[PDB]
Amino acid sequence: PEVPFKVVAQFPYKSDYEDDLNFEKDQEIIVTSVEDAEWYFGEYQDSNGDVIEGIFPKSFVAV
Repeated sequence: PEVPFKVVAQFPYKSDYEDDLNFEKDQEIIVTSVEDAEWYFGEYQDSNGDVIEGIFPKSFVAV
């Protein structure tokens, strides 16, 4: 799927890491890059309106 594209959190990703983008279930993200075969890089507008970005596994979302 040509970058960028849209994905939906199948499951909640949560971690202690800064580079990581964490999200809840159902969260619509925009993938602006494929890091490696297991990881994406995208973003979304959180509750408070701030953009938050970072990496997160492909298996946690569906295109």
